[PDB]
Amino acid sequence: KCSLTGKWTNDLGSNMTIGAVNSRGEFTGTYTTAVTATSNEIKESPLHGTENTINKRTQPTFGFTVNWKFSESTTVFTGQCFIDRNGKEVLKTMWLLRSSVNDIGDDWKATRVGINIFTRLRT
Amino acid sequence: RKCSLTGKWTNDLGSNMTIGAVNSRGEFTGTYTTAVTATSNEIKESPLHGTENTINKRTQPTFGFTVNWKFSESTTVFTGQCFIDRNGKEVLKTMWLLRSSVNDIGDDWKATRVGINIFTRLRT
Amino acid sequence: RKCSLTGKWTNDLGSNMTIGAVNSRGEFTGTYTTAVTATSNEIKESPLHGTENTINKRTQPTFGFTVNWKFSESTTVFTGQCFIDRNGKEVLKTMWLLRSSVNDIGDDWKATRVGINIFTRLRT
Amino acid sequence: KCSLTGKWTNDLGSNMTIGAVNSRGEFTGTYTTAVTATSNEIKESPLHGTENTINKRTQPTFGFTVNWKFSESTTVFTGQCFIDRNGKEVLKTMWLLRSSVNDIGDDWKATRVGINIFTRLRT
Ligand SMILES: O=C(O)CCCC[C@@H]1SC[C@@H]2NC(=O)N[C@@H]21
Ligand SMILES: O=C(O)CCCC[C@@H]1SC[C@@H]2NC(=O)N[C@@H]21
Ligand SMILES: O=C(O)CCCC[C@@H]1SC[C@@H]2NC(=O)N[C@@H]21
Ligand SMILES: O=C(O)CCCC[C@@H]1SC[C@@H]2NC(=O)N[C@@H]21
Ligand SMILES: *[C@@H]1O[C@H](CO)[C@@H](O)[C@H](O)[C@H]1NC(C)=O
Ligand SMILES: *[C@@H]1O[C@H](CO)[C@@H](O)[C@H](O)[C@H]1NC(C)=O
Repeated sequence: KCSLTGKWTNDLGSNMTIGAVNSRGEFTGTYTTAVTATSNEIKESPLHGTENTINKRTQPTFGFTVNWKFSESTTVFTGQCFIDRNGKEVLKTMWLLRSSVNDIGDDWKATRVGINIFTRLRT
Repeated sequence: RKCSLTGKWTNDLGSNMTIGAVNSRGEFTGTYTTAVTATSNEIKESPLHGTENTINKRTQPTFGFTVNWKFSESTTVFTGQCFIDRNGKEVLKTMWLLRSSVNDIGDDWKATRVGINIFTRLRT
Repeated sequence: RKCSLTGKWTNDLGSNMTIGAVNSRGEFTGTYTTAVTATSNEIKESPLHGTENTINKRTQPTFGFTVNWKFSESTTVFTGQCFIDRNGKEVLKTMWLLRSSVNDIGDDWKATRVGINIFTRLRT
Repeated sequence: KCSLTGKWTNDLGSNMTIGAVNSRGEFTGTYTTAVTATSNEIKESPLHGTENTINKRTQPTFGFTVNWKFSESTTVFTGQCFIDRNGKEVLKTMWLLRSSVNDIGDDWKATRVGINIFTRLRT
C-alpha cells in the first residue's frame, strides 16, 4: 500500500521526489535539502535507491543514496514506509552522512547520524 | 591517484562485493554476498546500487550504496570513502545501517542496527 | 537561562526518567522507567548515572548517561543536549545506542541498535 | 572473567583507566583521548559508567560516559567485554559524540558515530 513514488517532505523541511519503482525494487529521484552541514549553496541532488519486494508487504523497507551536488558529501537513508491509523503514509527513516576527509587517520569522525520523517505533500 | 569503486572486494566479516561501472554520474550497481545474517534464511546473492561523489575531483571520493537483500524483508545502506592507503592499496572505510522489517510502527524504534566495515580488494 | 537535568521527564515512547543532583562535576544519577523493550522480561525501574558538561558555562550543556537495565543482560547509553526552547520550555534532544548481549564475539556486528528520543518535563 | 577494572588502549591510541566496579555495576575512570574533533588542547577527562551484573556473565555489557575536560562536548560508549581465543580481553565498543550547538534547529547534526576497540596495556 505504502508507495514510495511521489513527493515527500521532512521534519527539517527537505523535499524529495521519487519516480516509480520497478520490478527490481529500484527507483530514482531528487532531493532538495533545506539544511546543510557544508557551507555551500544548496542545490537539488539526485537520489538512487531501491525498495524491498520480498513479499508484497504493504509496508516495505527502503533505502536510497543521495549524491549531493553541492558537497563532496554523501548521504544514505534507510527506513520503512508505514500506513498510519489516519490512513496516511509515513516514511520513518534514519540516515548516515559521510563527510569527505583527507586522511584515513581522520575517518573516525567522518560520520554523523540521525533521523527524518517523511510525509506527503498536497496537490 | 585513483580509488575506483569498480572491482571485487571482500570485507572484515567475510562478506564479498562486486561493483561495476561508475557513470559520468557516480551511479553504479553490483552484487553482494553477505557472509552473515541477522535473519534465518539461506543467503542469496543480492543486488546493489549506489552513487560515487564527484563534486571536486577527489582521488578518494565518498560513496554510498543500498543492498536489497534477496532473502529477506529488510535492507542495509552502506556509506564510506575510498581511501588510497600508504601501501598504495585502496581501502574502503565504511559504515552502515541495517533496517529490519517491523509489523507495527510503534515498534519502529527498534528496527535500526548500526555498524562498521572495511573493504579490501580481492583482485590479485 | 537554565536547563537543568534535574527533574522528572517523560519521553516520546512513553518512557520516564527521574534525575537528581548534578555535582560541581556534572555527575548525576537517577532512575529509569522504560515503557518498551527489545527483550521479553517484565520491566523494572533501572538505575542511571551520567555526567553534564560544564566546560564554558552554557545554558544548554550537553550530557550523556548510561542505563543499567535491571531486567536484562544489555545496556543503553543516551547523549544529548538540554535545549531551552522558545516557549521557554526545556527540551532534552537525545540519542542512544542499545547494546544487546551476544554469546560470541563473531556475532558482535549485530548487537548495536541506534535511535532517538526527546525528553520533556513531567513536572507541573 | 572479562574485567573492566584496569588500563586499556584503543585502535586510535586513546588511554583509559577504570577503577573497580561495585555491586551496583558502577565504575569510574579517566580518558586520555589521542584525537579530538575540537580544536583544543586535549586533556585527561573523567568517565563514569556502569557494568552489567545481570547474571554472572563472563562477558558483560558496559557503557560509560566521558565528560570531556577540554570541550563543551560529551561522549558515550557502550559495548561488551569479550574473552578471546587467545585468552585475551576485548572491549568491542561503539560510541556517540555530541557536539554542543546554539540552536535546537541545528541539533540534527550535533551527532557523530563510530567504534573503538580496547585492549589492555602491559606492565
Ligand atoms: O553537508 C553536506 O555535505 C550536505 C548535507 C545534506 C543535508 C543532510 S542529509 C541528512 C539531513 N537530512 C536532510 O534533509 N538534510 C540533512
Ligand atoms: O539479516 C538480514 O536481514 C540480511 C542482512 C545481510 C548482511 C548484513 S549488511 C550489514 C552487515 N555486514 C555484512 O557484510 N552483512 C551484514
Ligand atoms: O530491551 C532491553 O534490552 C532493555 C531496553 C529498555 C529500553 C530501551 S533504551 C532505548 C529505547 N528508549 C527507551 O525509552 N527505551 C528503549
Ligand atoms: O571533539 C571533542 O569535543 C572531544 C573529542 C574526544 C575524542 C573522541 S571520543 C570518540 C572517539 N574515540 C576516541 O578515543 N576519541 C574520539
Ligand atoms: C519544499 O517545497 C514546499 C512547497 O512545495 C516549500 O514550502 C518548502 O519550503 C520546500 N523546502 C525545500 C525547497 O526543501
Ligand atoms: C597511552 O600511553 C602509551 C604508553 O603508556 C603511549 O604510547 C600512548 O601514546 C598513549 N596515548 C594516549 C596518551 O592517549
